[PDB]
Amino acid sequence: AFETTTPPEPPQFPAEGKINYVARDTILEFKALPSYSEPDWITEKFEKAGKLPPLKERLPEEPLVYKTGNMPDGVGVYGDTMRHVVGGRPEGWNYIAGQSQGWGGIDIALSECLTRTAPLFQVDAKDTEPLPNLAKSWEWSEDGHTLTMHLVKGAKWSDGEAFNADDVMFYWEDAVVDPNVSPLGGGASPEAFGEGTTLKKIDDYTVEWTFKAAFPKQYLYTMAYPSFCPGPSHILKPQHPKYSKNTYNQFKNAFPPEYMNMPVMGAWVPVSYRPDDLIVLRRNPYYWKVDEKGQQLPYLNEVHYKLSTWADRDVQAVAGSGDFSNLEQPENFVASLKRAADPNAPARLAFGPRLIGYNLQMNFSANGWGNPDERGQAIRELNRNEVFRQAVTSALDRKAIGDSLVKGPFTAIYPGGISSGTSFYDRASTVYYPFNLEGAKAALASIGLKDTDGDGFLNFPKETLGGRNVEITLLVNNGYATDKSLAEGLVGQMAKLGLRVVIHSLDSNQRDAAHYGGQFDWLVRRNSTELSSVVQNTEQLAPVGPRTSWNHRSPEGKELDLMPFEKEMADIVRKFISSQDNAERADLMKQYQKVYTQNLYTIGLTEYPGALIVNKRFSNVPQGTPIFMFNWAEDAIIRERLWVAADKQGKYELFPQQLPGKPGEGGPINH
Ligand SMILES: OC[C@H]1O[C@H](OC[C@H]2O[C@H](OC[C@H]3O[C@H](O[C@]4(CO)O[C@H](CO)[C@@H](O)[C@H]4O)[C@H](O)[C@@H](O)[C@@H]3O)[C@@H](O)[C@H](O)[C@H]2O)[C@H](O)[C@@H](O)[C@H]1O
Ligand SMILES: [Ca+2]
Ligand SMILES: [Ca+2]
Ligand SMILES: [Ca+2]
Ligand SMILES: [Ca+2]
Ligand SMILES: [Ca+2]
Repeated sequence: AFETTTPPEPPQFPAEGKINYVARDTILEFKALPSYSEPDWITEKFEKAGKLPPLKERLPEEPLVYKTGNMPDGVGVYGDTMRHVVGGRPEGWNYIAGQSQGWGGIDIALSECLTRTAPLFQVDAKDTEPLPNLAKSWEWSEDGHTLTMHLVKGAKWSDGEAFNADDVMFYWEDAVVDPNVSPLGGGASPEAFGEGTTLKKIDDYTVEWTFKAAFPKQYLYTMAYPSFCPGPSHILKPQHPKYSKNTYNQFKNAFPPEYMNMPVMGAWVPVSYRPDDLIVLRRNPYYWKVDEKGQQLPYLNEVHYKLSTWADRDVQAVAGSGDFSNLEQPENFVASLKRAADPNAPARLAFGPRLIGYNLQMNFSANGWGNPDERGQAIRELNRNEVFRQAVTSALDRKAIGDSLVKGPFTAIYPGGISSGTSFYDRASTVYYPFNLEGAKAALASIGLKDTDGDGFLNFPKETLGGRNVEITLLVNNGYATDKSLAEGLVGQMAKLGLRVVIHSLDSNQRDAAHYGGQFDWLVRRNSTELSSVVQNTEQLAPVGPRTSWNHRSPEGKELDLMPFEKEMADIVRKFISSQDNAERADLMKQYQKVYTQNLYTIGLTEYPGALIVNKRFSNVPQGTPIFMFNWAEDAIIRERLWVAADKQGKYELFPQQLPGKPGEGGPINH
């Protein structure tokens, strides 16, 4: 019906950053050091004044020790503030109940996981085991169905309470398993860990996973951010409906933004908050990570999250008032590159591979996800028709989509699927539907879509919705110029095709709620880690479970109304997860890409590289760090390991020589 080909090779993109590829165990280890150290004011103004227990006590028996060999600039010194600028707003501190803290690094910093994957951009292999984090070690039984997992022994919460299997178990049973709780990120359903996966407590520092599959090693990546971030059980358990008189909404909102010093396993603790202004975090005294020389991390004493816009993060990182940006909006590229062109610029800018992608996602549930009306249901039915999808992708002039964001060598013709920047990507396996408006018009006419009332907009046949003009509801994020630009352009291209598209502009919190709830026909969405890395949240590549897919979920409780190609992709993804052979895995992903792009699981909008922007005074920033691969750069750069030379240090501390107070109190502690 259409003359499909493979996508054209994008312009050669050098002016990048090269990664220094290292072995997995070059970064950290767990061991006891002969002696430990911390900032002198802690020992002098807090420990000597009674206010805090000595360092050796508040640390695990074997802390997480960062190795100097992997440190880009070596061991650091204490001091300074890391100033972030975010476009998000805090909902509260209950991460495990699906509350957002404002993004742009704050939840990443606060919610430490069993494993860690973002620093893996620098590891040579893609068969690589995620790094040990809160789970210090793990072993597989001979059969490969049981995974014993050992936790950090002797670690404490920012408040002094012990960290144990009870906090790990509280998350599994009362957040993941509990059908009434939805952890942050939207992908923490029990099936994300495998259909039929069980987990049980062995002792205070040992847990045991039981998997249906033999060695589904890919699930260790799911135990990283955002899917397995345990919360303080001693604080959250008395507020949980299963253990109290609170509703699930009462539990979700039990710790609002005004509640200070929320127990965390993270490097910094929230000590101050002003609505639509700022969140201040001070170093966690009970932090369980050290360098090889015994200095307790983080090196940085303070973190700021300025509550602004995502565009203002770029503005501020190049102005020098903000210390970090993920330059990801092509509308912002030229302005930022001009400022970066000055040798006196306070920040450095480095582009990486093309890993930022946008897809048009069509809701494929005809079995009632998001409780559709007659108009909604008729769109679900068009969405599931392969001819309708083929015409929609053919009506898109992808060179015009790319130019509308930024001219030059940034954008690449993106038809959907695995990003062109990933090693798993095969151009020969990617189905490209070139721009063909006339063929697309004819394709829609072949499925009964004709303009009957002469207003230049295609009507359903009289047997469907009374023969009224087709109207599609497109869900978009308010927070970004790119999402808005893409949404408007799409409406314009669909108009030339004869289809009437109505924009549904929502703020990030409401958008995510409307997405995961199924209350959408179509949606503009920036790709998550599975299309940028494959190995991170692999379960999200296909509808392997009832809530794993972003565009095809089933209502609670009902079976998945899978189309044949979805069943094919799910078989390809399940095979990949349990595969131990690398060549098999590489071919499974050529197979996957082919079924995806030919059948149009999603419809690609565009793809381009982003740039990491970091203030020049920071040391230990890894060379060629991507803005997004296994996670966002905020996690990948290992912020608790960043430092500033004493002679280059800023004077930005709003609570100098202060520590976090007790949870629920006013804020920090002096004097
Ligand atoms: O946090 C660092 C980041 O902040 C800004 O982007 C944040 C983004 O927030 C909302 O994201 C929810 C997102 O959740 C899911 O995506 C993943 C995969 O599970 O979950 C993690 C984040 O929770 C990531 O590692 C993702 O790979 C889900 O798949 C998806 O539908 C949701 O959109 C989102 O609503 C909103 O667009 C943003 O505000 C910032 O832009 C980044 O540069 C970076 O600093
Ligand atoms: Ca070393
Ligand atoms: Ca080096
Ligand atoms: Ca200091
Ligand atoms: Ca927490
Ligand atoms: Ca009409």
